[PDB]
Amino acid sequence: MPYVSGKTMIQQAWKHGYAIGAFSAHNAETVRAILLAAQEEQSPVMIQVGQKVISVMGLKPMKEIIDAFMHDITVPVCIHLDHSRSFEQTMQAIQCGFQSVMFDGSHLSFEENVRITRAASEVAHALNIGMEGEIGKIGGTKDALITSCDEALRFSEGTDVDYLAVSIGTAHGVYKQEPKLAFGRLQEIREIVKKPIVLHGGSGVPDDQIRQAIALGVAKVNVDTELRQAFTQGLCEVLTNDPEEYALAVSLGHGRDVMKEKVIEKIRLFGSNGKA
Amino acid sequence: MPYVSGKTMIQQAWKHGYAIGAFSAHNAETVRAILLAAQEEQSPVMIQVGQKVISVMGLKPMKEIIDAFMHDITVPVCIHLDHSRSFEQTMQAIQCGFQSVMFDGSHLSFEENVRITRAASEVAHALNIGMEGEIGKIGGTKDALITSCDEALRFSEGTDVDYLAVSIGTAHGVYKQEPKLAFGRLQEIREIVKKPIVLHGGSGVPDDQIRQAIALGVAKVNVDTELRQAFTQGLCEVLTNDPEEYALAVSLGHGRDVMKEKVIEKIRLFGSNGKA
Amino acid sequence: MPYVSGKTMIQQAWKHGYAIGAFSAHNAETVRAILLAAQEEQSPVMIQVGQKVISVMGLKPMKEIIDAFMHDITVPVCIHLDHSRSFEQTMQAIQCGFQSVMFDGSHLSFEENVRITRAASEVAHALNIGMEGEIGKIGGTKDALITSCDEALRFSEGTDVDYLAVSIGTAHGVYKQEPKLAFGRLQEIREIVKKPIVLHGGSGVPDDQIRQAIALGVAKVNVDTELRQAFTQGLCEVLTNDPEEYALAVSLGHGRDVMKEKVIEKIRLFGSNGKA
Amino acid sequence: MPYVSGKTMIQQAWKHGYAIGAFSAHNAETVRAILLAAQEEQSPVMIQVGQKVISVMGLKPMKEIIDAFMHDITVPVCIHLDHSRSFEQTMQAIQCGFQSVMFDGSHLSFEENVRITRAASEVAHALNIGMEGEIGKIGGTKDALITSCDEALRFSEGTDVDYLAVSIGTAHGVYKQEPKLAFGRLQEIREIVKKPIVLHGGSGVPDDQIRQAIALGVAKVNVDTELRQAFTQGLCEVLTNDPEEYALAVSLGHGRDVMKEKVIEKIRLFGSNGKA
Ligand SMILES: [Zn+2]
Ligand SMILES: [Zn+2]
Ligand SMILES: [Zn+2]
Ligand SMILES: [Zn+2]
Ligand SMILES: [Zn+2]
Ligand SMILES: [Zn+2]
Ligand SMILES: [Zn+2]
Ligand SMILES: [Zn+2]
Repeated sequence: MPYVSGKTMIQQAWKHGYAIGAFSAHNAETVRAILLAAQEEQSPVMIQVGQKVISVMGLKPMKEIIDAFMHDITVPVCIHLDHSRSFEQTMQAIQCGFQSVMFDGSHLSFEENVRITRAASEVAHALNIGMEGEIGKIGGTKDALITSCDEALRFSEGTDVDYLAVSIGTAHGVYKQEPKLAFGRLQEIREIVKKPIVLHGGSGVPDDQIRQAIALGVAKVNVDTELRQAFTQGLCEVLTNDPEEYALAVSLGHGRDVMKEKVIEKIRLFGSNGKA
Repeated sequence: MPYVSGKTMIQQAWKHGYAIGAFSAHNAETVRAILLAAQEEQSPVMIQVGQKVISVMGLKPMKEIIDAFMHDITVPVCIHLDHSRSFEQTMQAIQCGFQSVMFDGSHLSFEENVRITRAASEVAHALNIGMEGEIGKIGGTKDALITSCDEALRFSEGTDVDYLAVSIGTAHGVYKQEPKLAFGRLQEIREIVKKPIVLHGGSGVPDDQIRQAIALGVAKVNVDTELRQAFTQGLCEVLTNDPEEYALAVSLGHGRDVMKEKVIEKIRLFGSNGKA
Repeated sequence: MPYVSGKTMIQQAWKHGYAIGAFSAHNAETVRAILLAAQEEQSPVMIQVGQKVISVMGLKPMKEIIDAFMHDITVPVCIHLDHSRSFEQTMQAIQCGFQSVMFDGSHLSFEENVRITRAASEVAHALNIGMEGEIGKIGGTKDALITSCDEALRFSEGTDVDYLAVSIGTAHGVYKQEPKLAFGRLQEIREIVKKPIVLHGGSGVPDDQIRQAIALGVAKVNVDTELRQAFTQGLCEVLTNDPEEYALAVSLGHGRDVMKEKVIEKIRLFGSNGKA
Repeated sequence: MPYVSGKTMIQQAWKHGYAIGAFSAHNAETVRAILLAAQEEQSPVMIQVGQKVISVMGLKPMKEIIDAFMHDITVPVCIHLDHSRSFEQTMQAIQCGFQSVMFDGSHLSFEENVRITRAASEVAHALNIGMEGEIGKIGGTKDALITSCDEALRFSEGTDVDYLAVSIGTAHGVYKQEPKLAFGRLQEIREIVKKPIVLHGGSGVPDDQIRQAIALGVAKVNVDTELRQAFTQGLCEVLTNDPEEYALAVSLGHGRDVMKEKVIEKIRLFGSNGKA
């Protein structure tokens, strides 16, 4: 019921200078952890369904699991398809009522990225769905080559995405060496592109930086690994202290609770607590 | 879609001398493990939703998770409420379309057990739902006091349950000492009561015995702990060999696969493989 | 979404001295007419699904049609099964989420009426569903024999229904001769039984009387025929003025609008306008 | 459940030389009439939801009403959006799971018609949905100007529609003067375009012609008015013979039955009877 468009949700966050957390879920406990956190914090949230889980559980199943856990949830929730490299898949998530989608054409040429992102964005706008795209390949944890201020402009204008993902120092996974953001590029994009920014790979970015990025117009911070670290630090404590504990409400329940904490941390860091 | 009444499903198993496995699920992977096994084995199955999971996830959520994973499932599935000690809860599961239910009044006097089991059985029959009850307190892992052949008769006649759970040597949890069934009582009940029997606490019963029990009219064997042992032997192998593995598709995916095996084992032991 | 228990809805009406209209629907337009009226009048309402429509369209279909028209409806709606003479049917409507039900055992002996009404009421209370029963056969349009004040008491106490239907001068269909209510019996029942009353066959009762009955504790007034008169006075005006008008949005659309008026009339007469 | 893609359904009809009837529904009875006919005739069918009903009942409601009446239906059904002049509306029907859609750009220039039809067709193909478009304005009941064989080719190639609607002598409504088809154009299109054809305004086309058109590659015949004529010839017989008949199961029930006949007529004429 309290499913809110992602255009609406990112825009509000932007206008009022907070970022919304995009928390990747992989199963039931994780979905619930996320929804519990947000509710306890009176915070709007995005649940992210990404390519990894999609291959395990499936698109449609995972939407339905999220739907199942929304009964006592009064705060704004938006379901987001992450890193879709397929128009069909983008079209599928729309069809089962995702409230936001991201078509990632970063591995395609400028022309082709733009052509498909636009096609998917036209559909999303038609049905009131937040639309994300990416310009600039974001890696996964050796000179340097970031995203142009101009590339961004043209991409944004050509695709009419609601929120733009740029490559700006983040990467996917447990960071080897503390990275550093191009706060400068962010400044320029803020002024040129006049659109909210998405930071991929915010797991492992120092808090200082995150809040600095949110100040330069970042309104969506994706969180995946940090949450799985926490969930796994839970499974472990229990499982390596007592391996003969067979109650999944404890072993994975403690995985959940610890991950619930991690979300609340991030909600606060992003400053959305209070904002429902 | 392929949800089949539990009256129908246990009766067929009984008539044709196999037992259906009642596999307790606690989350998504577990639900899927069960459904994968059954499908690979062309076997009808029961998914059990019991009081423990209900307190974690909820009745309605867990039914909806099962529904979500039924898209590619062609074999007969029945959803079973386990060990309900409440009429309201029994009525709730009916309302969201469980295909079987068990009201456990074993902790109530004969009169009160019968009165409520009957009330719930009247509702279940009305909407074509398999109905289970229990006479005789089944423990959880010191002289002896089993279920009377006559108690059984009166209980069965008074309640009109479809399948009867009797206390006959089983118990809930990791068995301390290899138990032994009253195959004799089973013989008498088979002849007197003329109704299928449910064996609670079949996790840890030697195979020989299980097949012997299925021969004396057991048509439903409940499996919970053994499945969680397996799922936890999975989480562990991965997690204690590599604690920095943060991919839940691996750590809990291997929990799933190992548990998928355990189900298939039991399906075969119970002899339902082939029977869709 | 805005589906409200009928125990809650009739009780509020009772406490605050208004009656809720129970409007029988037979198809889409009729369902919508009812929902449109109520919404325009900020009034809680009951949609009644009765034995006639059930035989045409079915229980489950008609609930789903009502569900389909609830998208823009913000006021309290309750779906009511009317004149069910079957436990199975009563149990079916519960299972697909009716918010009120009536088991009519008026054609059964006191003992049997009470036994089944009680059984159904136990289920309804369990799942928070308004429960209605009837004592005294209400006819369908020649000395006299109404409902006892004492019969009512015992019936009410034995069944624990939320709202009681008594035979008090009403009848089903286009009234041959202006009838007259036993306002006296109503007075006694009000004081003895301490429970809301349902008036069957309020189509064709003079307004004066209706408001008088609502004053003596009637909180539910059933409306069926008057609504079908109106809907048919619509189909006719159009169809007999222009028989070659083939647009169902006009011929049956005007059936709808005229019936929308009739509802609003009744909402006002019953005094629920404003009460959401 | 037995909802079948319209690409699949029209193609089979084409390959095997029958046409599928596209029957416009406006309410419950009409939906049911259609589904009853088809089922009695073991025939695949298309239910059409068009702009008129959409303004009365709404897209999403009408899909849900059709869903509600599909419980006992074993034959192939496809839900078709008719004469959509909006991308948003086309995208909406996809989102609630129509199995076929028609974007009508006949009132747009060649370039713009093609551009939007293509955009919608790309989405439809992505989610396995039959796609229809129109080249050549089809009127609604004075020299002559039909559809070019070449216009058709280019349109078809540019849009990749599954089935093409051409202007070929039909028109919407009660035909003033018996029209005549360009069977010749049909011949040419059959050979050039290699795609199934849709005949709009088949209500009032002599049977001879219909079967002749089906022979030249027409695989979809739209029926609306004839069905409403019949439904209204029903309402009338009853209503003008007895105006004081207030039972909607009779007055509109007889509207239904008569319309059920009309469908069966057409199913046979189109030759789909038997083909499930
Ligand atoms: Zn990313
Ligand atoms: Zn990325
Ligand atoms: Zn047990
Ligand atoms: Zn037990
Ligand atoms: Zn009545
Ligand atoms: Zn009555
Ligand atoms: Zn047309
Ligand atoms: Zn047309």
